Amino acid sequence: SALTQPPSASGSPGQSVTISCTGTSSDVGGSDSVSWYQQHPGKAPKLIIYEVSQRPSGVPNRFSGSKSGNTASLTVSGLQAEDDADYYCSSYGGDNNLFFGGGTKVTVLGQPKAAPSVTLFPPSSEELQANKATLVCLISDFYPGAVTVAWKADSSPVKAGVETTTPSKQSNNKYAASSYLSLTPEQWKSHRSYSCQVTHEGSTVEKTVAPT
Amino acid sequence: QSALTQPPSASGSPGQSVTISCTGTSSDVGGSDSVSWYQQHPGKAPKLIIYEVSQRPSGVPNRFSGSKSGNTASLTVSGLQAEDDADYYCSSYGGDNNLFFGGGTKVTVLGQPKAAPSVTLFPPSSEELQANKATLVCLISDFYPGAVTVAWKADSSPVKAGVETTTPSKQSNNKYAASSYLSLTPEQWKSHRSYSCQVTHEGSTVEKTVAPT
Ligand SMILES: CC[C@]1(c2ccccc2)CCN(c2cc(C)n(CCN3CC4(CCN(c5nccn6cncc56)CC4)NC3=O)c(=O)c2)C1
Repeated sequence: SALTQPPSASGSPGQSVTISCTGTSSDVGGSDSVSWYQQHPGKAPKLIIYEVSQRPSGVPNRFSGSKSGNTASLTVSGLQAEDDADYYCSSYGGDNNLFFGGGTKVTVLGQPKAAPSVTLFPPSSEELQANKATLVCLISDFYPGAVTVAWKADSSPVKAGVETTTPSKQSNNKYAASSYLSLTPEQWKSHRSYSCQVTHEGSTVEKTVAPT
Repeated sequence: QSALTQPPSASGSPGQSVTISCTGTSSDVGGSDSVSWYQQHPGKAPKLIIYEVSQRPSGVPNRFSGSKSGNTASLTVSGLQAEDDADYYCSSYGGDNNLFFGGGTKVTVLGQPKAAPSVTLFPPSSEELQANKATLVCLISDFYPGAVTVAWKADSSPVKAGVETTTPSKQSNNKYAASSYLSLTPEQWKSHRSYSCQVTHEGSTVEKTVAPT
């Protein structure tokens, strides 16, 4: 996305959260045109801040917007249950364009936080004999149910062939998901290693495997 | 602040067209050409697909056409593809810096192709065994529709404890994926001749088997 938002934030009821929205001098830093939008999953989004700091009618004053340089910030004071939602920012850009952030998932904690268990599996022998070298990164027992996964070939980001499942609540009431990277046997055997990077509650865990 | 009016649902078969409407008032949809449309796959960031009533941003296929008559904007999606199955929202700026949104239309692409799961069973990784853990993962991908049941075997016998299977989720190929993981101790893993994962989808079952080495 043109603007950078942290993928997630959290707080317990009554706490405050600040989520950021970083651009460049030619968009976020070039005018006072930042807006913020709130979306509960599967419902229409809602404008909650415009022109950096302005609340539309009916938006409570615990939502506030500010800006400094090329970073805009939304602060939600006194978190309430209804504040659990995804939040997007936007700014006017260059050449009559509109730039959006990628969204921050705000969780109002409903249970204790729990860091993921991460396990990275190299290609199984059966799939290698079938000309497939899919890797799986298993991520379990975490809360909140927000996680961002990145893969690396050696040290280079890998975007192609990545899929990650939507975290789902398991029998222990914590979340699990899997990310799998669809590699050919040639790709697997010819790199020094591949890594799975799991960020949760702003903490990027990394696991690495290599051919044996 | 009033919503714009969108039908909650619309549908079409692959290759077919669908037109969905967005009715506002004279001071929003009817008052200027600032009507936008957004596509959103459940659980994902949306994508603006139309701005200024009719303009597609870069990368939006020309299968998406926007128009307006009076207070009603319309989106037509031609040549429906599986990837078009999504929620579609409209918006319009009005006066007083207000931005109005429709409630969303879920467009269903009917009759999408059935697909059997690709099932890949992974034995415990070296790292986790050194950490005194022997979790197995059965990756189940590229199936459709998105219902699956999973059963595990220790040698030939059913496993009744330690199984978790994630809720199937639709991936970028518009087919579902899930993982089942069996949380064994290294002792349980080493004390059996093999472990198997059986996936059942639309009455057909696929079984994979792994063993210590
Ligand atoms: C307003 C309600 C939002 C919403 C939230 C929840 C559900 C539904 C909608 C808030 C978050 N929204 C996003 C959020 C995101 C991430 N992306 C994708 C990222 N992109 C696409 C783009 C590309 C350039 N472009 C334009 N090209 C030419 C001329 N234009 C004039 N105006 C724009 C352009 C379109 C926008 N810029 C940008 O950063 C979106 O598209 C829209 C829309």
